[PDB]
Amino acid sequence: GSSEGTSCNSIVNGCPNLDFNWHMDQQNIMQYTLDVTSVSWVQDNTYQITIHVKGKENIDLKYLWSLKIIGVTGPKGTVQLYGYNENTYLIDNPTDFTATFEVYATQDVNSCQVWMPNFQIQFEYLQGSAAQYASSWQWGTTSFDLSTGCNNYDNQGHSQTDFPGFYWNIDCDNNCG
Ligand SMILES: [Mg+2]
Ligand code: NA
Ligand code: NA
Ligand code: NA
Ligand code: NA
Ligand code: NA
Ligand code: NA
Ligand code: NA
Repeated sequence: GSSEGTSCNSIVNGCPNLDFNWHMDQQNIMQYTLDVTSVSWVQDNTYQITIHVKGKENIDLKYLWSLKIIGVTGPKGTVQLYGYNENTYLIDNPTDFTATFEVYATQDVNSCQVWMPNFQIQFEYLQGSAAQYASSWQWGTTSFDLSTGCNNYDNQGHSQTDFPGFYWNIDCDNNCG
């Protein structure tokens, strides 16, 4: 049984034993982590998800120019979180934030579970007026995208993505099976 708005009980990291750090380390990008902390079924194949993203060290908001979720398969392909040009100020810490948005999840794992469609998070530090803080920037690459997924890894257990992929129950039907 399905009811619109139902929360999924069991959000599954689909590849928790991959090394996701290697991909950031190789690019001189500070490590970040991502977890999918909530999933609920809206209707049809649309789910509302909440992510929590944390950076290894704290980076003050003053250093940030823009931050957006990109490559989303969902009602909106781009989710703006911060940006001066975009006049959007929804997060106050680019190294400890949450975001909530909708995805269309359609690629089934099995008869009960469906994959999160993968996406990226685009960070732009030290651009525009934030460039004034270059003298104290200490965290490596300033302009980068971090990607999710379990579908792209090497033969030595390193992901070529930065964050795991996830799956959950179709329609958040928590008693499927
Ligand atoms: Mg997506
Ligand atoms: Na794994
Ligand atoms: Na529906
Ligand atoms: Na729909
Ligand atoms: Na949510
Ligand atoms: Na803000
Ligand atoms: Na099955
Ligand atoms: Na970028």
